[PDB]
Amino acid sequence: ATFEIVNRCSYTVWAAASKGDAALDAGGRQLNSGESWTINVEPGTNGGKIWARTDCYFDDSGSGICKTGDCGGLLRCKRFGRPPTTLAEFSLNQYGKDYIDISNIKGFNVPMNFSPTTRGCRGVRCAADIVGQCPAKLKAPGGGCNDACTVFQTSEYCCTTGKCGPTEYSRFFKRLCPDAFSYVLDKPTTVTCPGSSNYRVTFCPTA
Repeated sequence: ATFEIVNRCSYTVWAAASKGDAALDAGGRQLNSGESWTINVEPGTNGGKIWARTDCYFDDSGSGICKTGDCGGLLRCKRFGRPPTTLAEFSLNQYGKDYIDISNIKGFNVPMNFSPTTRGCRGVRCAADIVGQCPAKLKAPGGGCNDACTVFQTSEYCCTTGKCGPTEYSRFFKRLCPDAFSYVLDKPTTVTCPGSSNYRVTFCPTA
């Protein structure tokens, strides 16, 4: 499947694409404001994620650091990034279907729209000003708004026992972005699409 990744933000982001144990396509690249980056993702890919990283510095060997979403210091991500990271999540060709969502379970850094460019399903969006509204205890100095699990490391916020409820903190993400996962056991906002659909991820889809 084909994903076009478009930076509509006024600032540069460093896109990243990974399935956790391996890069998807090149795994990462710089996107200046307006740039689009087309990647191919193998059919049957399970647990793929795309995210933006902000304020990165990389040397000529692709090694460095980002203030949000850093994946162990690499331009080309093999692993998932450090929170806070708004996440586009997908599992492809799973019994004839594609499954897509946006998640705030690992916090939020950049607003995002995740839409099919082919027929037969709707997209999802989390485009509210979560960083500006972020509760004081969840603010990340680097920028971004952390999830409560990352900050506090409790069983309730992390849903370690497989039973947990919504919290003051998850309700904040949910009030601003009803279409994104706000905690591990949130009512699913997954969208089912035809197997082998193609997609566009747009950073800062509004402004």
